[PDB]
Amino acid sequence: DLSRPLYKKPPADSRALGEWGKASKLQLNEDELKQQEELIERYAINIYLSDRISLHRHIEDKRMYECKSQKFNYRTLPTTSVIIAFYNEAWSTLLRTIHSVLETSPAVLLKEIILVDDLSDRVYLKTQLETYISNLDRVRLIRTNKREGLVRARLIGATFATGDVLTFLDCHCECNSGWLEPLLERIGRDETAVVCPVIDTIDWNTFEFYMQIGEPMIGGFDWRLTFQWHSVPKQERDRRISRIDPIRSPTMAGGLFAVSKKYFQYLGTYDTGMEVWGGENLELSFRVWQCGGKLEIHPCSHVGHVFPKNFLQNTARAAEVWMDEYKEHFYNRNPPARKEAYGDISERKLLRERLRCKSFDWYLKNVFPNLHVPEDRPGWHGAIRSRGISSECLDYNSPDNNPTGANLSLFGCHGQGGNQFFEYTSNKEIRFNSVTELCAEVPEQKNYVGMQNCPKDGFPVPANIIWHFKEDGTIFHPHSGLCLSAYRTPEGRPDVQMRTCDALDKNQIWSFEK
Ligand SMILES: CC(=O)N[C@@H]1[C@@H](O)[C@@H](O)[C@@H](CO)O[C@H]1O
Repeated sequence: DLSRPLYKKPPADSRALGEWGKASKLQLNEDELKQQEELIERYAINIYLSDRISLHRHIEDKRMYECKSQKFNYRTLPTTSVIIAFYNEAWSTLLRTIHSVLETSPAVLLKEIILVDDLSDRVYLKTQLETYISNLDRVRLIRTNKREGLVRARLIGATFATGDVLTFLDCHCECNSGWLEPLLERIGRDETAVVCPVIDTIDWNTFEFYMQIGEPMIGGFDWRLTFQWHSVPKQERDRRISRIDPIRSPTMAGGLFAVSKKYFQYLGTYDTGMEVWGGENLELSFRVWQCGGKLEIHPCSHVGHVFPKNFLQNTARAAEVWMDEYKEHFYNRNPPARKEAYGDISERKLLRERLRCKSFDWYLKNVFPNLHVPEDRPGWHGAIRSRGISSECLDYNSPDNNPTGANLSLFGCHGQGGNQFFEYTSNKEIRFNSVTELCAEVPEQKNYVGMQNCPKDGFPVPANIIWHFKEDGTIFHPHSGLCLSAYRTPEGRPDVQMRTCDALDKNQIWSFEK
């Protein structure tokens, strides 16, 4: 059986703590509780509990039925080097990862596990780790000489790897059965496919493995370039022939992926000119697809990750290198990004040219067509200042939940976008869209302004979200027949309201500023 792993799991034991990835809870006396809380304070993971769960536990496989009946040609699949970087990882989580890879991966395909110690200071990660891994076939340790960060530690590890395919996992993962074959099968069919497992959550407190059932969500972004999940679009459902086929993802949705080593090297690996840590996968995503490259999530490959209990320079760098004439939509909506030192991108431009990468316009149309791209027409986006109360700007401040909870109001003009950033559209909508596509609306028969999700591209614009910015500075709402007016509450607070129109009233006069 060429599916055989290098080491076999012991028989499953349903009496054993956390077997099958089920939740674990211990009965602890009061000293034991103190010990458990101490380790959570130090590790942000329930290490007390991890230490009592088998390093070799089974995870119950709940994948789509078609996944479990797939056949593979083990003689023709590519080999992989598994790369795991760590910094001060607890013993039991670090080792459960290693044993999990060793026990769930076909021996014929697992060339090596390369552990990268990114300048750990835990004493057990010096001598003791090397002694433990000296007993484990194909497991090697590489050590950095300085604190490199996840990406650069990974690069150092990849440099030592000689497998056909690099598979970057992390230091507190547990692999589902059959996780590897679907990645390697696909890359064996298309060497430019960067293929990601579905990343399931392992509970840091209970160690329950929560498997995503059926169709995963996939990766993209909003116009602040913050990562956002979205559902598989109709175009992608229709392109794919089976529901267990790989799914195209506009951006990477986690840190776990398999890529042909030669192909990763050809693309330039990660962007080394990044100085700050974090957010590096946006730049990588754009580069793979524009330089093409496919980025996929594979529904039959599941890896669990213990999620424990900024990087704007990197995000801006991705925009400067890749986004061409669309970067300004980002800067308009995340103004602090304009102030960030994204670094010298001369070498990156040359790499893009050498690789003959396609445009960001191409990316948007072909990779992320649904997504809405703002216009930000000159003179029609920014802050909207009141003529009547000259210190005040239109301002929408909703709770973090309930993005459409509040009413449009006034607040001191600060020039920083966000709650004061708007876009007047060619479809005559006033969009409040630094975060999501929200459209200013007057509900039927009312005289206040709220927000609601904008219509999808190409679909009817409701009558009650149409605004006419008159030549005279009036913001007229033709459906209500009223005009937007500044006023003060009886208590003195500036506010807005819909009033009968009067172009001689300076409280109904407004202007865009940027
Ligand atoms: C830049 C920005 O969004 N600032 C918002 C402001 O516009 C206003 O909504 C206020 C309400 O408390 O919060 C702010 O600091």
